[PDB]
Amino acid sequence: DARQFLIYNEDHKRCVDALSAISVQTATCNPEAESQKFRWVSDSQIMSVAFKLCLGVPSKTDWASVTLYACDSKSEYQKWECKNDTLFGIKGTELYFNYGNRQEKNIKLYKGSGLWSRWKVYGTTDDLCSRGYE
Repeated sequence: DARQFLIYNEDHKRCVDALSAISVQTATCNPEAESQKFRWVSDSQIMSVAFKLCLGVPSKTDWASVTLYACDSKSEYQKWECKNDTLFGIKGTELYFNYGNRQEKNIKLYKGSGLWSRWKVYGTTDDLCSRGYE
């Protein structure tokens, strides 16, 4: 489906990989891997295709793990937005979708806004919102 896409980090040359509802890490990009497919299901939520769950966090806290939760349009812990230059993070806060620090395999919310908090739709140079709505 045109809506489905892969979340890519240029610096690491890796894509987001959903392992389970409590584990979202990264892996060598493969457009054929369901676990690597995601899709916007609203103006602010991204759903894992393999698990039918939405990317979210336990709280809007630095280093909070980003895993999967039952999609809920009323929840703010699973709402995302695009910043500038492909910077991606939690809607309304200065915490970003991040990977690469402290040998941590799972995606984390981080205050740093460098190359590790920037992501593109795999196969393009556009931010994630280019495959969503709004």
